[PDB]
Amino acid sequence: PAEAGITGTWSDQLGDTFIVTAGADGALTGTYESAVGNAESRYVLTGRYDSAPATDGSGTALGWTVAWKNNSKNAHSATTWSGQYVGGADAKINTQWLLTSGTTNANAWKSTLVGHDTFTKVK
Amino acid sequence: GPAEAGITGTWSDQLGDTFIVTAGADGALTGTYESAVGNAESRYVLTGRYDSAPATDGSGTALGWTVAWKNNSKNAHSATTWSGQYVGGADAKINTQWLLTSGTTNANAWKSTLVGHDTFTKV
Amino acid sequence: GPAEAGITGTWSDQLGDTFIVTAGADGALTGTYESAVGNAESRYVLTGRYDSAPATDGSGTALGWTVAWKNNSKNAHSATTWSGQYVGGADAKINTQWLLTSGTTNANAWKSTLVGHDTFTKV
Amino acid sequence: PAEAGITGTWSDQLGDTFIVTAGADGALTGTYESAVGNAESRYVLTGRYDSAPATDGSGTALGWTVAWKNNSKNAHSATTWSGQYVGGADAKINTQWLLTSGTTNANAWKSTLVGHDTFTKVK
Ligand SMILES: N=C1N[C@H]2[C@H](CS[C@H]2CCCCC(=O)NCCCCCC(=O)O)N1
Ligand SMILES: N=C1N[C@H]2[C@H](CS[C@H]2CCCCC(=O)NCCCCCC(=O)O)N1
Ligand SMILES: N=C1N[C@H]2[C@H](CS[C@H]2CCCCC(=O)NCCCCCC(=O)O)N1
Ligand SMILES: N=C1N[C@H]2[C@H](CS[C@H]2CCCCC(=O)NCCCCCC(=O)O)N1
Repeated sequence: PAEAGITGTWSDQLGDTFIVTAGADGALTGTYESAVGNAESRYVLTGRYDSAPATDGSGTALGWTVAWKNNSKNAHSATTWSGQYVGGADAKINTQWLLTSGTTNANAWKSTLVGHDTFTKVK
Repeated sequence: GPAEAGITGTWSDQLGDTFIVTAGADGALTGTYESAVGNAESRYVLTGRYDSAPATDGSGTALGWTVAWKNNSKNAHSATTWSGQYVGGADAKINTQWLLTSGTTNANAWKSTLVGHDTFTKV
Repeated sequence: GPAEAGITGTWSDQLGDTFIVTAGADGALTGTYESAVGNAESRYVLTGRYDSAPATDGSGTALGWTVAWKNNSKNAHSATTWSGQYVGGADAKINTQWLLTSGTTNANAWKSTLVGHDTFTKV
Repeated sequence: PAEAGITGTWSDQLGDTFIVTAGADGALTGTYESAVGNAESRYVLTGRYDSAPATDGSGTALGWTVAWKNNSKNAHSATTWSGQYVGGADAKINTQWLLTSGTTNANAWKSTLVGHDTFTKVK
């Protein structure tokens, strides 16, 4: 059920569009379109989920990555989201993320932002 | 190009993990991860993304990947994402931070996500 | 000034914690924290710092604080830091992210640190 | 042992100067002088540590905060370090940190940097 549950189009508090397909044994593939930052149009994403989650009430662990390069822009950075899908009537994907920019070693202390996103399904 | 040649290969870290990765197809990472520690045995699939046209000013090459800790023999109901950068030169490294989320009930979500850092060196 | 008046008070969060803090002396935070979850009972000492001359452009007021989880009742061999910002207005909040580090052996340091987020609202 | 262990002058891989005093029941007080960022001269720090750590080889949990305002500069930000002191012939304080800048709510996604610092004692 997690495969059909995860598969679809999602948004979050920032108003992004996250389109993903969950494959039968753990793949995530899709596109991300960002409301903020140095971004336009869609970016490829790929990731993995637990395709046989626990049946005790726990969420389904998952993660995915976007590198912020597409055919028209390159922000020299990549974001990974790590979180869990919680199904039901008001399904959500609750995540934390790490956004690393390419930097010189001297500037590596300011390479990585951290935050959180909650996604809700729109389709 | 040099980002693909630099990232592709077999990498280890201080914990003695084995990270086998190919970078190609204009931004895809694919490969397997074997964890020396934790609730893990043998290889797990990884997928991720990298910047396939990084800056040439001395900055590293941003990248990220995910492992869901389920394979054919074991399932730890969790996923790790690494977000970081590849830095070439005489001691080439992939410098990362990571988020490890376990599937939890809502009551236990506050304790769902570990954070840390890994530096990989090429074998 | 308004940062002191805004931050000083009693606050709670989504878990039902009680955070009692005074902001004064040009940047000090002092008070007590009572945790609704985890290996914790009764009040713990907190100390921290805040920006006592924040910008006036609409941005929040940066702050952070620490609790070591030892008091006269219990010791959980761990400490949490919250780093975030106070945002005034109708619906004033302190928006934070946190790192909870437990004492571990070196070998187990990869499991030492949980990460998450808390939003505090004034009671 | 943790009090004498922690108290002193420390540096890290960036070349900072961290001067701290650990009090018998858990206080940390001192100053921080930064090699990087929008910073000059000393800043106040305060934090907390576990004053009765485990004796099984585990580290001593601690954390502290700096708000980046002193008599001559204000970077409208605060960093919290969360980590553990490990004693012996190679004593270190191993940390992760969160650096939050005051932002508008629209820019909160880019308010918080994450990283790690390892301190070693100079005196
Ligand atoms: N849903 C989310 N949107 C934002 C966060 C994490 S991913 C981010 C959007 C990123 C778009 C691409 C981008 O602007 N990358 C460059 C970031 C440079 C940040 C420099 C900094 O201010 O420290 N969460
Ligand atoms: N190279 C690394 N090895 C470890 C860190 C992040 S990935 C991790 C190995 C994870 C193996 C799978 C596994 O044990 N997952 C379940 C973790 C449950 C942790 C619960 C807790 O201690 O909060 N970095
Ligand atoms: N408001 C919050 N409450 C919880 C989070 C971070 S602080 C935490 C409460 C911590 C209470 C003290 C405590 O239980 N310390 C030991 C933590 C052991 C977690 C071990 C693990 O599951 O990896 N946010
Ligand atoms: N030892 C360390 N030094 C750096 C890291 C975390 S604390 C940091 C030094 C911070 C100095 C004050 C300062 O520049 N604050 C403003 C930071 C704005 C970052 C904006 C961005 O690039 O996203 N660790």
